[PDB]
Amino acid sequence: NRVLYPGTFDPITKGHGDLIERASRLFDHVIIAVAASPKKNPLFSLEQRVALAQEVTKHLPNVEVVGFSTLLAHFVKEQKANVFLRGLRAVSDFEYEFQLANMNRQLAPDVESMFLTPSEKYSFISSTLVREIAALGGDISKFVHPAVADALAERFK
Amino acid sequence: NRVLYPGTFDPITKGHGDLIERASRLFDHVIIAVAASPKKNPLFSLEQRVALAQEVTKHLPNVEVVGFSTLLAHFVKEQKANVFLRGLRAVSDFEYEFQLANMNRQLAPDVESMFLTPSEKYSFISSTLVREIAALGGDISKFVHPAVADALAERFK
Amino acid sequence: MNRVLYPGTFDPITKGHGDLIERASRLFDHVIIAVAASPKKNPLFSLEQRVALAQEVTKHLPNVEVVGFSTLLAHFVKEQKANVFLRGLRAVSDFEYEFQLANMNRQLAPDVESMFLTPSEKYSFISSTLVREIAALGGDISKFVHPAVADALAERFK
Ligand SMILES: Nc1ncnc2c1ncn2[C@@H]1O[C@H](COP(=O)(O)OP(=O)(O)NP(=O)(O)O)[C@@H](O)[C@H]1O
Ligand SMILES: Nc1ncnc2c1ncn2[C@@H]1O[C@H](COP(=O)(O)OP(=O)(O)NP(=O)(O)O)[C@@H](O)[C@H]1O
Ligand SMILES: Nc1ncnc2c1ncn2[C@@H]1O[C@H](COP(=O)(O)OP(=O)(O)NP(=O)(O)O)[C@@H](O)[C@H]1O
Repeated sequence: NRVLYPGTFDPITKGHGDLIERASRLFDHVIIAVAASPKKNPLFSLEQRVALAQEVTKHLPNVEVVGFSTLLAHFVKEQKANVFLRGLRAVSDFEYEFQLANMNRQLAPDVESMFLTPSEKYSFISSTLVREIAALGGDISKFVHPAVADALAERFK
Repeated sequence: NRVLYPGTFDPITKGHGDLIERASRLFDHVIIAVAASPKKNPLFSLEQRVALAQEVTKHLPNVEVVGFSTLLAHFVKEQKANVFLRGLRAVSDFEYEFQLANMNRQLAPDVESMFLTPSEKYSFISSTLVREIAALGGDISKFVHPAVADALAERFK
Repeated sequence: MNRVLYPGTFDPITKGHGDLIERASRLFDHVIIAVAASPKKNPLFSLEQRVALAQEVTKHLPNVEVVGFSTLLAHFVKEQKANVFLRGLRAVSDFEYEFQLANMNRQLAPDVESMFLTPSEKYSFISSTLVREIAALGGDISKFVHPAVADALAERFK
């Protein structure tokens, strides 16, 4: 089993990292697929986001980070993954993932879509929230890895 | 009864199409009112979206297609329609249509708001999803009419 | 003893906002309307204008003040020494976003409470986004907004 965890990860947070720790324990191979997502004007470049996700995850031997800008249903076949991993924090996540799962079932029928929910300690962590707090000088050290905090710190001065 | 089905239809999809076939069977006159929707930066122009919706409903005699860029509560009067038709796919749709209907009740008190839910076969189909998949060269033929599929294909080349 | 801070974008302030302000003024000693600059929303009215509009609609309430701000809300509520946030819940969407924002503020401002009101069903559907879109198309929005705000929309789209 090779699982693919796709997202924008702008930047990667302790919310993502918890899911990755749990996936790392359940599957033989975990690939973090950082989506380019140019139409979201991500705060960080694809290169940095890949780099932060690597730094935050280097300590896990069966976890890899890779960037992509193609259709997710195509990229998963290029990585030879048979499982999608997504996280569910709230009903808006569930609805969207529910629809995307039915959709990817059409585009990539041999790929399962599976979901995890967060630990209550990380259920509320948003990348949009971390970005908006850091841009106004709020402390985001409780929601991200130190390297990411350091990155946010540098990015806004 | 003259029912008015307003939407952005960017582009019209098999989910829209299912609701229209079912409405045409239920009401004497069905108008598809295509909204300009400038705040949505539509992939297609209002003219193309009208042409597409008309092409897809060509075979239904009690169905007409019209473009409009005015307030919906004014346009429905200009069309002398007494019923709104809207679709409900998910809690997100339900919330929004619920708010829009109490709002249209103030602006157009003589117009009913009514809802259909999609066949499970088209429940997951989103216009936004169709657009984002076509933009990355994923096959979207199962979610749209052949003319619409061609129109997406041409739109990114 | 209780100083409550109601933060929002207020673009523009609405009768839905107004009901909550009315109900809160009856409930707390001091009510502060904190209007966020919200540049990331490309607001229709300027901060200066939104503040002024929010003031005109609230002048009849003595324990209510209006102030604009563009700093972090969790810093700003401390700066106002307010001990409770007021937010409104109209629908599941508000509830999710507010639930997530309250847990986040609990981390940034642990001694500030987050509390919620739900709208009277007569203002349940009123949105600033809705009022703006209707006015921009010349609809009558007088039932959703105070006369000063209605006038402000009409002129802004002319
Ligand atoms: N704190 C979290 N806990 C559990 N799952 C999460 C969490 N944050 C993000 N995710 C999930 O993991 C995936 C990747 O997240 P990501 O794409 O970076 O965020 P996003 O959906 O674009 N929105 P945002 O986090 O608000 O910027 C999403 O499917 C999310 O459902
Ligand atoms: N597959 C579908 N089945 C039933 N109703 C739908 C479907 N797709 C869209 N609608 C409904 O038909 C109406 C017009 O939709 P429309 O404005 O074109 O899409 P939208 O509002 O942009 N949503 P989205 O599909 O996320 O792009 C709305 O009432 C919708 O909820
Ligand atoms: N009619 C209303 N009734 C009760 N609370 C409301 C109402 N409208 C807005 N609010 C709440 O008051 C707060 C401030 O709102 P604000 O951000 O300025 O508008 P908004 O939430 O962006 N509305 P909209 O832009 O139309 O989606 C939020 O917690 C809102 O959910």
